[PDB]
Formats: sequence, structure tokens, C-alpha cells
Amino acid sequence: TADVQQKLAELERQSGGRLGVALINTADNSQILYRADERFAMCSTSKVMAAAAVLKKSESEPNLLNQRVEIKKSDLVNYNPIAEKHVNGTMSLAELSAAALQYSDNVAMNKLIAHVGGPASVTAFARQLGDETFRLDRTEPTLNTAIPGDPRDTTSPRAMAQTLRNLTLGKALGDSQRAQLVTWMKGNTTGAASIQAGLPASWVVGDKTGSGGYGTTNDIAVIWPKDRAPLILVTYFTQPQPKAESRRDVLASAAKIVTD
Ligand SMILES: *[B@@]1([O])O[C]([C]C([O])=O)[C]=[C][C][C]1[N]C(=O)[C]C1=[C][C]=[C]S1
Ligand SMILES: [Cl-]
Repeated sequence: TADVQQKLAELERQSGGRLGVALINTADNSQILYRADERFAMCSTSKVMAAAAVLKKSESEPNLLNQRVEIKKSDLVNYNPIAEKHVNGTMSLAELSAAALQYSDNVAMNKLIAHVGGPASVTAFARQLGDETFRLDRTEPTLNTAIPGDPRDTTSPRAMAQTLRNLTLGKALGDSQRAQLVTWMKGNTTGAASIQAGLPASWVVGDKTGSGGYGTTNDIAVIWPKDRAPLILVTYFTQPQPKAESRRDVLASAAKIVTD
């Protein structure tokens, strides 16, 4: 709809920030796009690509997810909800992936990054999939600075929607690995006020949120509406003031506009 475009523009205006939306509707292979080719800081939405890279690696190393990783005090960063419970012990790569995806643990993300060879290796994995837009430049916590004009740790809504579709509904990952990614995303604990908040209660959602400087507030989701083909939705939002507050409501509103 041109109506949908007008409503998204209205939402953006009211919000004071910059909104990026990409919806893929697998029912009819249509898209709804708003600033979908602009770059936005991914913040923790990048953790999907890092977990996917480990899942890919596990297809040629079948006991990889059980591999143990030491957690030390020196690993702690700014937000360690799961890793702080495991200091001086080990977590498996499966546990780290779950912590990164479901609690947005930042130590967990740094262990996924390190395992696969660093930010440039996560980026090369994206390229191998056909995503030529995604770039992961830094580790946690600095990858979330979200400075306007800074291309580090950014992607576009279009690219991220196409990539999430490939990862969750397509064939980027083997069936076991794809199912594990989907299960992890469906068990997310951080997204109930974001895309989920703009959809009917009966719909099933797997999502990953992100937040960072400049009031950056993000969510990427695979959605199974009741008796419908699935949708992929990326909603990215960022604001002009360095210390702007979170605006999860804006993502909920965008989700409601594009699925109404
Ligand atoms: B990451 O972006 O994911 C979130 C998800 C959310 O808010 O729903 C929460 C915690 C980990 C992430 N965010 C941050 O680390 C915030 C910042 C880090 C450095 C500067 S701001
Ligand atoms: Cl409802």
C-alpha cells in the first residue's frame, strides 16, 4: 500500500528518529520497504549471524556445539546476564549461542565471534551466504556505539530481511542447524515489547532484538501468522541524541502497520 508508506512516514515523523523496515511476505513473495537500503547499526541483532556461523561450522564438526569454553572475570563486559553465573567454569558453544540469542548476553557473543575467527570471519560468512551488505567490524561492547554516519557494524533492512529469511526458512543451514536456530529464536526472552507487541497474540514469533547508543532500538523476526505463510520482518530505529531513550513502541507500531 501507498497507505502503508504514508503510515510508516507518519510514524517516523512522530518518533523524531530514522526508521528502517523490510517485510518479506512468503505467501506472495511481496515486500514492504521503508529506508530499506539505508545503513543502520545492527547492535545485538548481529548475534543471529554469529550464531549462524557457528551452526554452519558445526555441519563439518559434528561435536562442535558441545565444545567447552572457559568463562573468566576477564571476559565480562557490560551486559553478562548468563555468563556472570558461569565465571570460573565453562559453557558449551550451544549454551553460549542460546545465551546470546535468548538473553542478549554480550560475553556469549564475544565467544561466538572469537570461535569463528573474529568480526572479519563473521563478515566473510555473510558474504559466503550472498549478503554483501552486512559488516561486523567490532566485538562487544563497542559494536553498539551506533554513531550517525558511521558504517561500522551496520547493515540494511533489506539485506537483513533477505538473510534472516535464508537462515530461518531457506537452505543456508542444514535441517538440524536451521531447526536449532529457529528454536533458539522462538525462545527469545527480550522481544515481547518490540515486533511481538504489534502482532496478534496468537501469532508465533522468533526474534532477536538490539539496542545501543543514539537510542538505537532494533528487532528482526520470523513470524508465523495463524494459518498463513510465514513473514520475515526487520525493524531498525535510531535517534539523533547520543543518550536518547529506547523506543520499542516504535518497532511495535511499525509491525502493526505492515501486517494490518
Ligand atoms: B544488544 O544490542 O542486545 C540488547 C537487546 C535489547 O535491548 O533488547 C541488550 C543487551 C546487549 C546489547 N546491547 C548493549 O550492549 C548496549 C550498549 C553497548 C555499548 C554501548 S551501548
Ligand atoms: Cl490479539
